Amino acid sequence: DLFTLSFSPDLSIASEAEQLTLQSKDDRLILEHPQPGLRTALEQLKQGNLTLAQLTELVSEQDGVEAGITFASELEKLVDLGWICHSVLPLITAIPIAKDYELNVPDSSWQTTAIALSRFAFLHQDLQQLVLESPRSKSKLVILDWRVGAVIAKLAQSDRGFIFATSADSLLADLSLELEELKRLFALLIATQMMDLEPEDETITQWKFHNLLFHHYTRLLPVFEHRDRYPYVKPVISTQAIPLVKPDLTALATTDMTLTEAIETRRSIREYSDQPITLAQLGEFLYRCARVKAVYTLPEDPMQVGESTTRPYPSGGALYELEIYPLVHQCGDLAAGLYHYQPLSHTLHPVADWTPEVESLVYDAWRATGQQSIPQIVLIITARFGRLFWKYHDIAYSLILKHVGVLYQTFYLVATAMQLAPSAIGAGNTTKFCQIAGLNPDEEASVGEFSLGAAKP
Amino acid sequence: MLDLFTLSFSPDLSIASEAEQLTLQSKDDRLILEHPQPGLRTALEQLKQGNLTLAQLTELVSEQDGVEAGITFASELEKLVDLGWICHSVLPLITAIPIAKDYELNVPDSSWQTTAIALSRFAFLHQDLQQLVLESPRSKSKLVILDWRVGAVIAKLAQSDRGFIFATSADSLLADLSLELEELKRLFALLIATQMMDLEPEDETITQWKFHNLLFHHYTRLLNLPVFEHRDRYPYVKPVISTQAIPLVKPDLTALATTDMTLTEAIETRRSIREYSDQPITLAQLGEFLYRCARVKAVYTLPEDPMQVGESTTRPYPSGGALYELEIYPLVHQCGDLAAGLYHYQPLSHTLHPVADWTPEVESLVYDAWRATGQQSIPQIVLIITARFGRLFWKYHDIAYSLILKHVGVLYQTFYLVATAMQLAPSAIGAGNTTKFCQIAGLNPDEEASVGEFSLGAAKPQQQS
Ligand SMILES: Cc1cc2nc3c(=O)[nH]c(=O)nc-3n(C[C@H](O)[C@H](O)[C@H](O)COP(=O)(O)O)c2cc1C
Ligand SMILES: Cc1cc2nc3c(=O)[nH]c(=O)nc-3n(C[C@H](O)[C@H](O)[C@H](O)COP(=O)(O)O)c2cc1C
Repeated sequence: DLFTLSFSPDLSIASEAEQLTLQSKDDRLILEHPQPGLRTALEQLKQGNLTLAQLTELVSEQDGVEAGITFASELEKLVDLGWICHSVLPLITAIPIAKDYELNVPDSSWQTTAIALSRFAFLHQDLQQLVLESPRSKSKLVILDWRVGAVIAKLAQSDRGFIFATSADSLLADLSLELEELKRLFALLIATQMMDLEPEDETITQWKFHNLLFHHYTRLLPVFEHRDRYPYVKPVISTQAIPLVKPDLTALATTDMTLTEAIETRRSIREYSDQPITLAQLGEFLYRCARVKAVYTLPEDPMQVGESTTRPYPSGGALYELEIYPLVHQCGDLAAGLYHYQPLSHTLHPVADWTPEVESLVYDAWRATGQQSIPQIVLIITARFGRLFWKYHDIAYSLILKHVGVLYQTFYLVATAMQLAPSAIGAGNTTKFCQIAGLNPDEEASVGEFSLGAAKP
Repeated sequence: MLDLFTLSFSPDLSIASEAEQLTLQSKDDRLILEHPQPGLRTALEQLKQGNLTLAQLTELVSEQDGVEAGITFASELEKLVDLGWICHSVLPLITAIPIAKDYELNVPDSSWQTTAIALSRFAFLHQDLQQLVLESPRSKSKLVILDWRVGAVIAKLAQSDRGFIFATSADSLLADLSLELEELKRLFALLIATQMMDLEPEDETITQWKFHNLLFHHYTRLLNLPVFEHRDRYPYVKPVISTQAIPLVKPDLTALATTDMTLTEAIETRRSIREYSDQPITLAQLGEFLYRCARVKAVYTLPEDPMQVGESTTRPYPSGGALYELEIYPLVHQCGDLAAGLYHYQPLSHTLHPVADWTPEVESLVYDAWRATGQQSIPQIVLIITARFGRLFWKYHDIAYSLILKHVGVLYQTFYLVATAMQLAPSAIGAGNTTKFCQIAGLNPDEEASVGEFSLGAAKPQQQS
């Protein structure tokens, strides 16, 4: 009914003696002794030349009408699972990217109604194809003919109200497209949620493109090839090393504030004592929150991770990709500047001294925290992306941000148990930070911030 | 270079013309010219129109104010290029618009024509206002596509193999589309100068990034106060979903303040536990757990917020802007005094509310959690965390969703530590299908959606000595 059907590229088709197996990651379909007409039709689906009506004829022609009716019936189950692509050749191919899949071809009325390309639709290069995608679609459209890119260019260039009945004459003149191809193309674009039929929205207005795209893509064995580039702790930045104090955790296991007290007492504190936080306090704080407790090689892993660490917080895949850079404006036995915390040696390493660039990071934290007392220490959290990205496809960055939160709450509770003044910070300029430190922004970048000062009695 | 392209003022720039002064104005910078001479004024007007070259603009100034004034004009104009005030165009094809200060366009060496190149994987086309725009998180420019023939060129570039060499492949582009070789060379020079092309066709530590991750990172890691206009639509707690309400137990927190596990013990003992006891977690345990982690402790109106937030709550975890946009849906496969199904936790009344009973759809959410935690024991309870986006999006521009995800983490660690103090079996779950969940519950995915998951069962006691 209107499109050429074909199998998803994600689908694999193991053909053998006696059996035919159709296979995705999720689902498996075995056909034992499939009849010639059905086999012929399954081959033409792999080619992609044909309509449902034509595929049904192939089955019936050899296996009879009941077999063909069964085939069409059972084939729409596979459409639901996202196994069937719909194409308008030679222009475009819709590929499902989700289960529970459906294409409602719209009413003829669309031709006289004002429409527009969705503000969430975008074109980009996927592998060796141009693809049209949207966080609002269950499909990605592979652009086969460059003349489709010309059509989208004109749609985006049009005014708010593009009406196909009055504006299609331009598209058909300059580009050598027939009216029936162009009508089928628009029907697919509407069916795959790339078009707006109401130019107005209601609770979709509130979303920004980059947020909805990220949410969509993250809410659906690999080898650690670059293990030597992204080791379990970062290679030392500076030859200067300031050793930090180590508290007696066995003593604290019985002496420390209770978990219930820590949770119920926890506040964000932005006003500080005149006496800055001490180096001894910073040292105890970091040991309790972020140290390397052990180093182990997992004896089995086929992913070839090599060495990994255990730390005082949980972390997706283990791996522990975050680093901590204490930016010191005021501290006990510490000159002002940017440091890097080294969690295995339990040491600080100077990264940069107090310049105008480093001061503006402290100003941003101060401004972000309501201008309610000059920061003493700001902990800038960074992520070494290569430590995690190899393992996680689309969810790596969403894991990282949940790790920042995991760390924030750990900082909050330990700070509360030490009578320090904690506050998370929502924003920060990563390009400014990457420039101050030595960092390639693609390799490592700030993803979180946390202010820490001495609290008043 | 300013000679290879035609010049215009950024659309973000505004030009207040008055009897004796001329003011050029962005959000950041302000330039006042007192008694500017006719030739300079004429040239500044044509920059606002666009479509003239540096050479032509210099002629306009010189024609009326003399050659020295024109030389001065061209010299001083490259200061404005640095501030992001000047667009560079290859008419009638494309116009590069700066989106950042400290702006520079290094037109590449002729060598690019014989070198293998490719469109950046981070370059993307989308509809901005009434134009098609090419953008990248790796660029300081956005290119407005003026001619559809540029979209055809990009379509072919993306369709090409790893190694597209202009010297050997440009013949196709020039044949089918009516473009001249000099237009096409200028276009490619601009695309290279604005970071839309790769000259090392292989990358190094940029390969590892997926488009949606790099875009989100760049936009979230970069004025009058906003108003909470839809406060009534997004109140401090969600309106009750079901009439059935199962009340939950409330522990003595004053007693726990002294009797509970220490914070150090909780942190040092915390483990992810995926294997469970035969006895499922009880309703009394679930109730104590949620009270300690996620209840509304107080309701207050802030007496002088100008943002008109109205009522807000305090809870056992911190939250960006306060506001507390998250909800918790306990999905119960096995529990003490609770039939299997999906519930919603109500943090002010401290009650559970049935959302959906045990269907094949609800079972597949439990299967996904089981599969995600290694298939190491059937889940007992899975806590699905959701976000009511309108509670937060009004206040935060580009960072709202990154705050939400940090809140999920904040909650995960709170769940982990309390579970550890209660001797329960906790584990965070990295992924989950929001569409499937939104369908099972009653939810519009644009209004509210799952953003986190956490499994919780009864732990074994067990030994090792
Ligand atoms: C954000 C986040 C997501 C996680 N996702 C999963 C998951 O999908 N599956 C799983 O088995 N464990 C998950 N975990 C638990 C980690 O795998 C665990 O912290 C680590 O592998 C081992 O540390 P632990 O045993 O000290 O918790 C997650 C943890 C965090 C912080
Ligand atoms: C992810 C996150 C980001 C935050 N960002 C900021 C911030 O930018 N500025 C600020 O003053 N407080 C920030 N906070 C602290 C909250 O404002 C605070 O938790 C809440 O306003 C008051 O609750 P509390 O005093 O119990 O923490 C943040 C908290 C979290 C969890």
